[PDB]
Amino acid sequence: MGHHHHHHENLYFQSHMTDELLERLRQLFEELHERGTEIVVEVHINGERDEIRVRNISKEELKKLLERIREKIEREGSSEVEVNVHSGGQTWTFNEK
Repeated sequence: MGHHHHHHENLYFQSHMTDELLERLRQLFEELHERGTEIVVEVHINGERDEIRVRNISKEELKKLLERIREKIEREGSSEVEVNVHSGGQTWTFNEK
């Protein structure tokens, strides 16, 4: 009968235009990737929030986290923005001053 194992496709590029503060977020994602724990990427803008629980992921997975954050700052573009990274209880809030 058989079964084809998980396929791997290559995202050749990243969002390098907005990706400035986003790469700064990937520094923390790739840093925490050493343990690869429950990394919860939480994005509060105005009155909408977006919570992403990623537990034991790859470097190609976590690039999507900031690549989702770009979409939030595109649609809103508001000063009321909070990116909030959790990892085993440890919290960091990046706000546009």
